[PDB]
Amino acid sequence: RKKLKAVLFDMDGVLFNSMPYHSEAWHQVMKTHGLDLSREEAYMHEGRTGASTINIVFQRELGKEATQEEIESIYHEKSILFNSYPEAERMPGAWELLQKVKSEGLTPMVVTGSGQLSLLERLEHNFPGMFHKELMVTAFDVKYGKPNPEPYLMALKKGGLKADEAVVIENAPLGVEAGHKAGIFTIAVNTGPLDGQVLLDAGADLLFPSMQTLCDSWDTIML
Amino acid sequence: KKLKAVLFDMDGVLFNSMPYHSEAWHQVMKTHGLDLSREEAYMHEGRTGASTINIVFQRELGKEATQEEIESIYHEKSILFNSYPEAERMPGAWELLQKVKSEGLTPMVVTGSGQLSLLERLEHNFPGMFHKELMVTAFDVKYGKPNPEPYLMALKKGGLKADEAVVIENAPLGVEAGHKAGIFTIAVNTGPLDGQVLLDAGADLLFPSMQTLCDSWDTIML
Amino acid sequence: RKKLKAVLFDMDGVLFNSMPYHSEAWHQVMKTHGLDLSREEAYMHEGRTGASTINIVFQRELGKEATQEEIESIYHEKSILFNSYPEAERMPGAWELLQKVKSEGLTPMVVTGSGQLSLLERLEHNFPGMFHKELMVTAFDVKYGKPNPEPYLMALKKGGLKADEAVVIENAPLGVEAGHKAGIFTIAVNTGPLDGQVLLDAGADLLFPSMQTLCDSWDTIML
Amino acid sequence: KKLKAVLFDMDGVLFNSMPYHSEAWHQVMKTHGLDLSREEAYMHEGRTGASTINIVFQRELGKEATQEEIESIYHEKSILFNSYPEAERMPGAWELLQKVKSEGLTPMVVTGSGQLSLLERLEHNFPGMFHKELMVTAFDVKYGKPNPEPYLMALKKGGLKADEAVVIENAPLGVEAGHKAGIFTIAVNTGPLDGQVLLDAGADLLFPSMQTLCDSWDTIML
Ligand SMILES: [Ca+2]
Ligand SMILES: [Ca+2]
Ligand SMILES: [Ca+2]
Ligand SMILES: [Ca+2]
Ligand SMILES: [Ca+2]
Ligand SMILES: [Ca+2]
Ligand SMILES: [Ca+2]
Ligand SMILES: [Ca+2]
Ligand SMILES: [Ca+2]
Ligand SMILES: [Ca+2]
Ligand SMILES: [Ca+2]
Ligand SMILES: [Ca+2]
Ligand SMILES: [Ca+2]
Ligand SMILES: [Ca+2]
Ligand SMILES: [Mg+2]
Ligand SMILES: [Mg+2]
Repeated sequence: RKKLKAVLFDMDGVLFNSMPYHSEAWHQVMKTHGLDLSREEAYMHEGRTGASTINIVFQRELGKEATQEEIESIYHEKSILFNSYPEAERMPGAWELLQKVKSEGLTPMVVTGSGQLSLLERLEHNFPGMFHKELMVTAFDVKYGKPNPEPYLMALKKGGLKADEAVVIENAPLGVEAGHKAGIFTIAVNTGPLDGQVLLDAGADLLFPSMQTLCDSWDTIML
Repeated sequence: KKLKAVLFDMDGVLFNSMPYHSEAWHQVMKTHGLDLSREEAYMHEGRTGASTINIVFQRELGKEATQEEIESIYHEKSILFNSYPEAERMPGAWELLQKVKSEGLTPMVVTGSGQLSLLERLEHNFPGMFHKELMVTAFDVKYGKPNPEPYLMALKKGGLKADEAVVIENAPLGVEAGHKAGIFTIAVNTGPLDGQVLLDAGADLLFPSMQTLCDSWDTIML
Repeated sequence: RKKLKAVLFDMDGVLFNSMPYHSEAWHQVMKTHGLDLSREEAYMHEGRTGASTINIVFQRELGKEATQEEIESIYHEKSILFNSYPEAERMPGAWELLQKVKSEGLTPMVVTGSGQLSLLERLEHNFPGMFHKELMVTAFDVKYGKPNPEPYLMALKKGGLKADEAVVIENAPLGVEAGHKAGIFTIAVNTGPLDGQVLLDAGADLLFPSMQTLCDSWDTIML
Repeated sequence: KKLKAVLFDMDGVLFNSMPYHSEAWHQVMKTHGLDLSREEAYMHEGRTGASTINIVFQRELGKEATQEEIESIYHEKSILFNSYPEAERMPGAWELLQKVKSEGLTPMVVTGSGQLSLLERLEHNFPGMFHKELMVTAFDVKYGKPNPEPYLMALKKGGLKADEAVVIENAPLGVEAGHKAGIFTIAVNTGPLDGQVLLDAGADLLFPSMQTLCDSWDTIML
């Protein structure tokens, strides 16, 4: 596009291959509490904040919301379990795509409702020189999280951008929904186990099978 | 069955009010230079007025509406809605309520509506059916559909567990709220959307109208 | 409707509760031949003639069509297995609905590509006085079968009817597709294990959960 | 990989001919008092001319077209199609073919088209790529897409099993034919339909264009 200034990347399943760990950790911590959240459902709910994920389960199974102390207790258990796995590595193609974006004079940004500190603290070491602190959105900015467009709208505000000056790179239907409802052109990369139809149904303007094929295709789609 | 209660949505289930709500949202947004189509208003059916306004601002302006903007637009919408000849009952709603009540079940209303003209007409339209203590309205909720909050609140007011209730809904966000509350949810497709959207939202059954639901009730509850 | 003259009923899963048997028999006969057709896939393919069902499997698994002698051999094995089960009983609500249709001066018809003779020979005993021989479509009329609209168009021709003078009652997505592509108002009854969305996606104008609820609702929908 | 061959559809994959086919079908049907929209012509992409004509007759007239009707309508459609400036290559098709050939794979064409002007331009557009003995056209088939017949015939002509080939298709009925042949099928969404329809038909991968497929080929074949 001719108007493009910024590329807004989600983190889990776009920059880091972290979803096998998040899905396993959510499934196991819920099971420890006698609550049912399958690994597949964890993928379906990918994009929600920790508080929202916990509340989905509490609301359907226990008929109430979690209290804040329950949210914090369960999230801390989930985070400990996530961190017990060998640390998540970069999605293949992410670094190469970021280099391309930057070389073209575009501003990369990260937009996530993650509170998984061990990942956030590794962004610079994994993608050196790509991201600016003042141009990032994390759990420490967000009140609602995806699928609310709030995090992407916050990224636009931080960047001094209009929606038509950005592209979102997302991999999960709730994350695509947030980008789309922010009015931003959204590219889905199907890096999980779900059908690509769910990404398109959520509003993705393009769909690719992987970050590496997006990288391979980037110059063509931006022409 | 351990069925004890039937939780009815109001707009498009008890009253034929959606042609009016969709028109009024479309028109008031148009007055403010914002594009909200009648079809889109149906897609948003279920949300509170404040949430509806915010979502349009988020997409079209890249920001949340201010509290002032929400109050002003909603005030205009309510005036316009009430300028139409008052909404009539959905055919079949009263017959179904008599059936439910005759079977010893407790009718409840669950809505994020704060439309006083409709809420204060419930008793006159469905005499003896509903009680303020057994209703959830805009005045009870923080989030509203599609959050299961209002249905969970109704369960609590009724002293119910989710497996003791059935929800009757007509809109995808409403079906989603009932389903995410863990409650068996029957969709009645009383609007212009494809029924697939109601099933996709988690409806356990789909009927084309309140009258066919009424006709079919004793069979499905066997 | 004010134009309605005829109601065109499918047989399997609408008049007879025969689909648990057809699906099991197809699955088992294919397994005997070292071919994969799941019970769920048998439901997905409900509506196809025997030759078509066999060819779906041969084409995807063996890279060719079945010969006619193979089709007849395998179909006869399937029919023997189907007939080894206690004979299929009426769908609850079918007889009551047919009585209603007839009392309203509508002409009931049967439209099926089934060659399962044991069911066809039982139609009169199960629904006495409802159907006319000259106003039926079976495997012995059809060249292609559902999802081709051919069988429903043949029913219209036999009945001296225009598409707008009939209603189809179907329960399977390929059968709904045939009715819809014949230009006929089609009511789906979800009497199997599939999602109702598949019936609606195929073109059904109404969807009910069972023959008994259709029966309960018939006078309302025809007003 | 035991990959040996790449089976290309023609219209909307090798040539940008679908704006012309859809317009010509729409117009010729209109001349005969039959409603076939341009969008519907895209939905039917893949079918042989005879099948396309029959389906419209079945829905609108309640009968099959006669052989005479099929021959007359098809004759008119072919004349109209060829009255447009001849269709150009899909960007990326030639580069992809060079890549495929360089990797030792056998290109094939699989189509129910009998459009001689396009079939007889294959060699001039893609020199050295294709051979008549390794093609399937309208002149080979009894049924055509979405029956897997044409893909199965291509496998046979190439001495292939289904696990030794990849199909490149752009239309839902074409994807369906490849998938029902048991062949890995890549959809390229080069028309106006939603990509969900291509995935619903059984595509294993979806790309937005022939050029992005070309760009991505070496990565997906790793
Ligand atoms: Ca993600
Ligand atoms: Ca949503
Ligand atoms: Ca999967
Ligand atoms: Ca789309
Ligand atoms: Ca409603
Ligand atoms: Ca509609
Ligand atoms: Ca369902
Ligand atoms: Ca059937
Ligand atoms: Ca079809
Ligand atoms: Ca099921
Ligand atoms: Ca429909
Ligand atoms: Ca094509
Ligand atoms: Ca389109
Ligand atoms: Ca798939
Ligand atoms: Mg949702
Ligand atoms: Mg098909």
